[PDB]
Amino acid sequence: RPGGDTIFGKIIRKEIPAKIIFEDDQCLAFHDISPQAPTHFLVIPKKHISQISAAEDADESLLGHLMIVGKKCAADLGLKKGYRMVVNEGSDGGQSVYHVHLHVLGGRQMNWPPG
Amino acid sequence: RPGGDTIFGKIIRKEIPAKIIFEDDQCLAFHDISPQAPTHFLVIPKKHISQISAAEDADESLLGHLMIVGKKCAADLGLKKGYRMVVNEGSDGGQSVYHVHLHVLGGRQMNWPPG
Ligand SMILES: OC[C@H]1O[C@@H](O)[C@H](O)[C@@H]1O
Ligand SMILES: OC[C@H]1O[C@@H](O)[C@H](O)[C@@H]1O
Repeated sequence: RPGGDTIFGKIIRKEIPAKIIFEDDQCLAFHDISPQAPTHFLVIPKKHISQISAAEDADESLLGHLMIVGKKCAADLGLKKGYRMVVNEGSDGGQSVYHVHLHVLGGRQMNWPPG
Repeated sequence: RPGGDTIFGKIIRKEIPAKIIFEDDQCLAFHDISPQAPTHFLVIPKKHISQISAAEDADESLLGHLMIVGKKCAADLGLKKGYRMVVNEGSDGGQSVYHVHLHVLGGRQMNWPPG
């Protein structure tokens, strides 16, 4: 609209406040309001891609860019002992917002299975 | 060596067998020998990147490519109700092999937290 019609679109357009960590021309990172670890933030693309299953071949760089920004923000937030990155797709994956988002969690030992 | 010096390097060079799903000029996907869901496979880059924290800006496309291949393989393996993609970094993240790898799990309801 630009930014999509989900709550993420409101965050991107600054219609509703968020604890934004970093922002560039392609994405934005902000803290998850329901953290599952001491540090839990999300990196979302400004381009609205509803689900990872709908991403096209041309979205390759953009998707890779979310992971680069994620590792940079994780280092900046002091997650030197490690972290886990997660992308949820659909019902079975637990996707709650239909705008592609990358979860980054750390600050504690992450267990296995990953859910 | 090419392909790295971890077991992944042996798989890439076909020195040890694996249940390979797909392979292109940049990556390879194969089933995880210790599945945590009905469908659990990995997509690994042929270029040896030890950890996601060490990936450079130029590895952006390659990292994005692992996710595109992942969603394509997930659809091909019949994971139409969803899945979860996971990248583990370091001790806290549970990274067991020092070669960047993307986990794709589905075929069951994935829970939250993701570990
Ligand atoms: O799945 C989207 C995520 O965004 C956050 O706003 C929620 O807590 C959820 O974890
Ligand atoms: O972390 C690397 C993964 O590769 C598989 O070989 C192991 O079971 C493990 O889950």
